[PDB]
Amino acid sequence: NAMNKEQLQQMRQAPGFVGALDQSGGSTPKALKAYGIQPDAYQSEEEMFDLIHQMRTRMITSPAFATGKIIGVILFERTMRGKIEGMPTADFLWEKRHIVPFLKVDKGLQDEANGVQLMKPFPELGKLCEEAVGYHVFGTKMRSVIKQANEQGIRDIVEQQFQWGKEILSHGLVPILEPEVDIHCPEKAKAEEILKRELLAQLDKMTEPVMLKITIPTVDNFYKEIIEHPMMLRVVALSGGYSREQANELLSRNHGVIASFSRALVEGLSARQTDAEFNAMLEASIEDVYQASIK
Amino acid sequence: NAMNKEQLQQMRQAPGFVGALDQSGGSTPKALKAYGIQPDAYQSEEEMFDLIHQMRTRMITSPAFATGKIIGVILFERTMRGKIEGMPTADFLWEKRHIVPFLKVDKGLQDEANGVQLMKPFPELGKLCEEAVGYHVFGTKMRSVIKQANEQGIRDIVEQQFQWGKEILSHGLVPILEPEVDIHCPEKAKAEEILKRELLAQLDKMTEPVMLKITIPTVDNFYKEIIEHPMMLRVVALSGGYSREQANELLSRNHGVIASFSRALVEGLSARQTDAEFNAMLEASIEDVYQASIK
Repeated sequence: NAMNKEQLQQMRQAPGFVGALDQSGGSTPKALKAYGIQPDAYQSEEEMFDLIHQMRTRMITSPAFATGKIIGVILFERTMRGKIEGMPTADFLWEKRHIVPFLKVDKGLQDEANGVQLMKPFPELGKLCEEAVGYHVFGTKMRSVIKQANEQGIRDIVEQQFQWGKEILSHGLVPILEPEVDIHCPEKAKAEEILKRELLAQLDKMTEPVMLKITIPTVDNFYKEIIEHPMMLRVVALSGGYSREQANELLSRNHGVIASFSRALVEGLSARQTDAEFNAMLEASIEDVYQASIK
Repeated sequence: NAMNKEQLQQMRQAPGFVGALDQSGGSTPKALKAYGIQPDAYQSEEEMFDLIHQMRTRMITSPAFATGKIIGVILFERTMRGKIEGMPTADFLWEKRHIVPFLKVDKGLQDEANGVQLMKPFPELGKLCEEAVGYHVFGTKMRSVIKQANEQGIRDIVEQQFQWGKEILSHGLVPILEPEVDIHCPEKAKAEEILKRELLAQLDKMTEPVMLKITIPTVDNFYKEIIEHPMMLRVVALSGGYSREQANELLSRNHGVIASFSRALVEGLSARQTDAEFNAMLEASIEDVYQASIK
């Protein structure tokens, strides 16, 4: 209620960025390996999930996460059901760190068709949304993928994204729509042209604001009209394959767009480095992403 | 003589890739910070250069560098004048690690004009080349930058690259030409189209082979005709802003092109991590880049 309204204010006004911690089981080995934990070091799914939970706990409890430069955090569903320092993760994010909690609500992608990969339908979405409200989660995130400058395909991406969004809104949660255009798209600017056009037409019909998570565009500042649309709460940006230094550099050139990075935020961090170095490097990466986010 | 010929064979035939360690003074703070050494930790240029020399020593002496997956290494001039385990760096690379040593021979870039940044002229190049021969260095590397699909500009890039190359050859050194097309180029495929066309026309007039270091192309396999040209020894590829995972993924799709990575090879590594983790992560990153390089 008063959280909600204070969280809404943060998400709309506050300078800073969102950390994406929302890797599904299928994406956790890759994140663990990059943290220096090789697949060879665990051999059950439970052990794997503990291991990534220790990582995220180590991030969230670190002094670097107490800065206010990170305004939101996106969670995997298992993490929301877990604890940090004996306290439900979302609650710890907000009560002890002043970070607005979100949850990834998608169940993965369909096979590519029409140059795009739509989200797998998820019948029990509304059940996840009510569960999230029970954890005081403020918003959601959902990812869909554009591989080509296909008008039908991109039309569909956006329409599925907004359907899911109107449904999520109903539950009193703010959805982040994530229609990622692959950075290796043969015609990226063209695809982003279609995407923008579909996006605005949907926003014109909306009666409540949403957020958007997009690849940093080929044309600097291309998303201005989106950022400025009164039904757009905030625009955040995926790295999508760029290094932290590259994403930041391009991000600096997109006025009003803030970061939403996963593995890029965290490059350099490892299991068996001292706590001192972990916090220092984490603090620096955050400062870098912040300075880029605020331009 | 018999090194030379064994090194030539490695560079032409051997599967694997080249590690680029050739950061100038101007680029060393960025590499140090990414290794967890903040600018704030040293305050002279000598201390900075020691610090990056310890890093490179720690890489080169590590068991991960004894794999044969790395076939060449590119050195900054100061490193060539330094030692590893009391032995000149280039000599240690070859005698103790079976890695072919190269040296970066450029002095930086000119201001952008015609959508490109040519290399600053370097009158004493030939003096550096003779010095390098004295250290038993096998080859050189030189970097020039293409920001736009400008025909005059790209014509010039290539012509300067080959002039420098014919000069370097004279000294009995194999040059790696590096005409980098920025990954954020508004018209990358088009620029790579011009680049390829200029490159082939120069190669048709060559009487001795060279090597090429390029951005991974927008069109998969675009450089085939180059790789196949009898005056092309080997094609290597810069990351140029892609994460290690992204560069590897795209690299896998370019048949016969091997990696030549600097900061991407080394993402995850830090000063204050245990020797054990440093070697493990280094070994894994190398294995990854290798598997991508050999496709």
